[PDB]
Amino acid sequence: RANDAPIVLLHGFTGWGREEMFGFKYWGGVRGDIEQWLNDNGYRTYTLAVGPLSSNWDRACEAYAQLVGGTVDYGAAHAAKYGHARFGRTYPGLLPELKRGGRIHIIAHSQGGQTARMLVSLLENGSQEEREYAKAHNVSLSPLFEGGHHFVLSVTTIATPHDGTTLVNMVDFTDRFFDLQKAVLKAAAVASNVPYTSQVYDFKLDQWGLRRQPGESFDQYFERLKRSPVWTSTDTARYDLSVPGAEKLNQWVKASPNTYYLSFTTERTYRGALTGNYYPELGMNAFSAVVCAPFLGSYRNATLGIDDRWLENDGIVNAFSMNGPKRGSTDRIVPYDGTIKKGVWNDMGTYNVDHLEVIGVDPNPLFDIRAFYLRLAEQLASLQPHHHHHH
Ligand SMILES: [Ca+2]
Ligand SMILES: [Zn+2]
Repeated sequence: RANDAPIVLLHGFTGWGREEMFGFKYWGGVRGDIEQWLNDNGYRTYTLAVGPLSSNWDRACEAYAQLVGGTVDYGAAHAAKYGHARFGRTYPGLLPELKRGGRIHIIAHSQGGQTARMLVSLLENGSQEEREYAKAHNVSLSPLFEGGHHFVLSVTTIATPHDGTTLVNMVDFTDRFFDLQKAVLKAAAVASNVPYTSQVYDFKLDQWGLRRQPGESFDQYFERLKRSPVWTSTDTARYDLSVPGAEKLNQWVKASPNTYYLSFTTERTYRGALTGNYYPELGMNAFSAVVCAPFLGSYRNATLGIDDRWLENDGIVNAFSMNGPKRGSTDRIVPYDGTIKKGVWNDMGTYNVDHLEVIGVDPNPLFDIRAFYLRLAEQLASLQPHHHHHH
């Protein structure tokens, strides 16, 4: 054990806190409690809960406050640009040890990988636009926009759309994306057509002033959100998920030299000989197989620059986008050679598991989910702080 840094878990465009969904864990799902497994095995682990539909920016600012403590500061420039609130939620802070000198391992799934990368980028370099807007308007500035923070020892991404996902290119993506949200609710044994008085799934849309109202089901609430700024704006997950939006993110969110990066690619498809398309394997979650996989595995776009390397997928995200950011990115990606390197993406390999199977939300008995994360946890613990040249 070369380091003692705690592990922090980060969801994507779906995800909730440990107390949400009647205890049903995002990290573990039907398989159990991943955070508990790691803690029980001697790996200190925590779980972050941010806005699933929110932008990676807004998610980064939420994560920062959720880590060190305080009220979420979205930045005056950003808030003015997108028309949402500058200040959001207040958090007690999961790890006050960060401000006294500590580090963390961030393990991220799906869109979470974008959020971790951005969080690292803002912590290290801040936002120049935020700093200049502050001096020019005489408004205050969050420390997150100053740079100089070294909170993150490593970032691991699992099934992450670093170059985006072609899923957003479906003609009925708006209806199907929220059908996916209802599918995840279903997996937690939560009905989507029921007006729960208890809030089960908090989307944390405080900055937009959006929330589920009394007498309103998730079906009705989703219909509102589609017409809401968290779906029709660019300050959204919807945009960051897209190939053009992800490329834009890559152009300013770069790999820190002081931080280790690991990527895990997922796949759950087979190649059709005559078409060259990719089709959902036996076992893939019912939703992705029926609705999403056929599009992901057959859709091509010359203009957008999508050829047949993008067709292999895990039901939600294209596998070609997973090893690390490439579209509009200067980051390097190397295949794992037994040694883990700093400031570069370590391609840990491709795993035959779908997008929801890998976090246990969808079942897969042939997949030892407990071993996967325990093996990952010891790898992060083995990470040397300092490195030094040798033959
Ligand atoms: Ca399955
Ligand atoms: Zn925003």
